[PDB]
Amino acid sequence: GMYTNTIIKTEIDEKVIKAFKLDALTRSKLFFKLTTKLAVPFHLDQETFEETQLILFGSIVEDGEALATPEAINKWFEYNDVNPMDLFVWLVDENLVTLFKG
Repeated sequence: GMYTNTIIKTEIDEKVIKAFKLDALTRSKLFFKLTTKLAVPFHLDQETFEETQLILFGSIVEDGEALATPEAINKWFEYNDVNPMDLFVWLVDENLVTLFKG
């Protein structure tokens, strides 16, 4: 009860990776603290950055379901060998930055 049904997708490195999109509320909330507790300082919180990527990497799909637990987020990352930050930068531009464009 945190992700949608609409699927975004992209190509990083070699593999095509697709992930569920976040809810509207669950996007506004993250976008609110990220702008306030990370952005406008330019001190920064640490559990914030840690909380987001644990949700964004949580969206990623496997068996028609989602990689919720870190037990399967890191397992996936070891197999598919995708660079975390690009998969992080993307999921931000698609779930959060979109709110600022509209």
